[PDB]
Amino acid sequence: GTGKKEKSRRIREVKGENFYRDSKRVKFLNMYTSGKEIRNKKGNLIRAASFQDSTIPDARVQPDRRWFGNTRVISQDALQHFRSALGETQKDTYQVLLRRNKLPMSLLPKARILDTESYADAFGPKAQRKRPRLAASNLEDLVKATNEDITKYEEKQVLDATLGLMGNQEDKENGWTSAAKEAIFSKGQSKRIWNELYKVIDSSDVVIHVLDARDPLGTRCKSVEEYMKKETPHKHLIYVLNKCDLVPTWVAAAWVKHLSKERPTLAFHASITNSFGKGSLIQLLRQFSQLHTDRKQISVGFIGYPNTGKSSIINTLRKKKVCQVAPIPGETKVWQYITLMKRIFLIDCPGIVPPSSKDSEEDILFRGVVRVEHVTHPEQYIPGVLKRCQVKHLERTYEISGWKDATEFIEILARKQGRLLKGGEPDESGVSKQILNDFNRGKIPWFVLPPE
Ligand SMILES: Nc1nc2c(ncn2[C@@H]2O[C@H](COP(=O)(O)OP(=O)(O)O)[C@@H](O)[C@H]2O)c(=O)[nH]1
Ligand SMILES: [K+]
Ligand SMILES: [Mg+2]
Repeated sequence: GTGKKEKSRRIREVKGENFYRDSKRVKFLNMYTSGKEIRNKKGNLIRAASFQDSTIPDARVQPDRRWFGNTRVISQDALQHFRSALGETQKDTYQVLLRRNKLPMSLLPKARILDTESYADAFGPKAQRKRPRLAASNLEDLVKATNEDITKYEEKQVLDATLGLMGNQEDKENGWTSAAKEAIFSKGQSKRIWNELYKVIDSSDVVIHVLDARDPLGTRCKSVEEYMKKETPHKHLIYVLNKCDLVPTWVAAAWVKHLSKERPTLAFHASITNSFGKGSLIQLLRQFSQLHTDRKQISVGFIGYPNTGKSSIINTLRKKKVCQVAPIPGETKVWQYITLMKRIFLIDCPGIVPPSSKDSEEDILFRGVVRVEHVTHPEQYIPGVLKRCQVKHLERTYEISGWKDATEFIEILARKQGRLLKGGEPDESGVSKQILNDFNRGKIPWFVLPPE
């Protein structure tokens, strides 16, 4: 074994250097076990920990006439040309600027009443305002304006009375109070989850926003996209339409065409055995990899609503079960790094549900956000299923027919499936929960029509 000696190897070709590591590699790998201070038997500190010295530098600034000069200047023509060219370039989401760090990206009347007339002048013990500021031209125009305003106001009260006066006004009239919103519908909005989301975004060079094919606009998070455009514009955002196997092919094609106007969009079907769109996604990520040639590698973040298949997409890319997947929301709790290649990293993130007042509890329940078992009255959301699914699809799925409304549908399904309580009365809550779970998990086919 003379030829395997380190002296012989050095003839053929720091501390710890061998065949598998050179000095640079050894010095880099020693970082993970560094940062510890040195103590002796006497207690004296031979050396302090790295970045932990207690010495006091003499903080000084030397005088120089160059501190006061102009640091950056540009001509008018060059500034105008730069504005035009790069401002036109930015708006395209299919365009990417190379070496964006070294670019000069930072280069990119009603009168006030108060100044002439103060609050004291307008009203109070010391007021001096005695006549209207802008008096009417004459009496007839004033009466015409009053008549027009009264007509408009009466119309407005009639319009908003059909929602408020018949609603909230009568609600408190009888003393009735609507039941408080269930805490289940507020899930996905804890500060832990949003800290995870912001960490993932801050660490991601490219962010993949995952949308469900059946309901892409419903699962799309406008607030996060607006925040990324305003605050981290150098990151790239793309659309991946997951679960395209549930909808018809033409629906997916139309949705991809509609969404590609905003930003690059790929239709995807996440599966370990037989998938769709894996090669296209790999090609796009590779393209982004060559575009960021300066960086050691690029990191890719997956964000979206819960149960959109982010972990499933990562598993499809790895062709392995490297990420936990489950239909129940809240499966992924923290971010997770996956090494797709040496140049590309993937980050798994918990699903986020941006808070919106206009999103009713029924819509959130129908987007797969919440756990169905925790809903109080699952039957009350059953009619919604009836207005999102074709009758023939339900007849094929459950092998039943002849219902007039949701109550009869639930009763017939429960009797057919034998979901009977003690005494023979059907289990309405359990069957309703099963129907909601089946709607969410894709057993019942449904989709939203794409815009014309
Ligand atoms: N039919 C279908 N189901 C999917 C697809 N992707 C994910 N799922 C299902 O959605 C459930 C939850 O998805 P998951 O990967 O955990 O989404 P995540 O929470 O965002 O990571 C799983 O039980 C999957 O079986 C898909 O492309 N097609
Ligand atoms: K999940
Ligand atoms: Mg997941």
